[PDB]
Amino acid sequence: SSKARVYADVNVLRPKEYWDYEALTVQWGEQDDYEVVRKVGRGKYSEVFEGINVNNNEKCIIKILKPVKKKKIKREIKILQNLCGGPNIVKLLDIVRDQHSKTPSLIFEYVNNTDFKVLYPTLTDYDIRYYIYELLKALDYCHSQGIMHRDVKPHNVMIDHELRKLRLIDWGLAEFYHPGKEYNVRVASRYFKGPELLVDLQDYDYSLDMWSLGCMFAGMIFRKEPFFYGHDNHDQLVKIAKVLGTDGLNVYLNKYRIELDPQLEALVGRHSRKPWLKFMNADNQHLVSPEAIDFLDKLLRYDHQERLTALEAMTHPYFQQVRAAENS
Ligand SMILES: O=c1[nH]c(CN2CC[C@H](O)C2)nc2c1oc1ccc(Br)cc12
Repeated sequence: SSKARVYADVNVLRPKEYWDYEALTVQWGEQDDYEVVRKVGRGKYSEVFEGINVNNNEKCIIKILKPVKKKKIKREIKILQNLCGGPNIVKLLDIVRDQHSKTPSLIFEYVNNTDFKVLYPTLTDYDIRYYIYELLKALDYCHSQGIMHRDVKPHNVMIDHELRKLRLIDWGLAEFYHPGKEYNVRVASRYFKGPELLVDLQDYDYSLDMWSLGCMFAGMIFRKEPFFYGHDNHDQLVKIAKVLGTDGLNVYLNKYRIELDPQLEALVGRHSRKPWLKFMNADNQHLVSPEAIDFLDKLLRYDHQERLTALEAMTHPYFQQVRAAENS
């Protein structure tokens, strides 16, 4: 069946301890060491606060989890511990719990984030090259360490724009990649779901995060967020098919021997491919170079095996000034 084209044996070669997250025994820290200062975020699975570490008076972020199954939380914890220290991965600093209720908190490094809806309009052409390159560092790293993030989107990319610092967060949906394993397709967030999730191809791989990144990147260069704006999962595939065209979708489905639900097939219809330049207009013109569009094109492919890997993406000429700058 389908397999990743890179990093496919990472968890085969590492000790079982690295990936066997249910075997983790969590070493709980002192709940009292971290005080909540104010709320900064939330989602279906947590409430997030800026905090202080009372030992050293340093800022931190406190993610207070909503009731969660042991298996699920050990997965997030072990993935964070495995990736701690890697480029642009949020650092997990401690893990603590309330004694009475046993409510767990993950403690992270602090970032002064500006939400994307307010930050991304202010980014220059070069700023988008720079921040996407920094995000790619994180994704090549996690994929190289045998992990798929499975929820890449702007809400999970913290940026302190004054310091030009980026951290990829919220590993709640991340998993370890094992060849031929069939994963749950109910991952990512709708506007960023790959076609493989939307047609029920379960033997997907790191390439799923490259689709999500392409969706984010198309929203930034075209100033059209979200770029594929579906209402439900079926409509999400329709929004894609109206852009990339149904010919390529049919080639993909035939390659992997997938049949669409008859309902879905009828909704998707038949559509011509819409060239990327048709998305160009006066709000976005300052961002839409031929290098940007080439790079985007090589991420947004139906066939997950055709997409650029994160390592290839980093070497695309679109980023050549960011690389030159970073050589020093
Ligand atoms: O692991 C997290 N999760 C969330 C909450 N989620 C759900 C909303 C968004 O998708 C993200 N925030 C943070 C998480 O880690 C953080 C580290 C620093 C900062 Br600043 C914020 C966070």
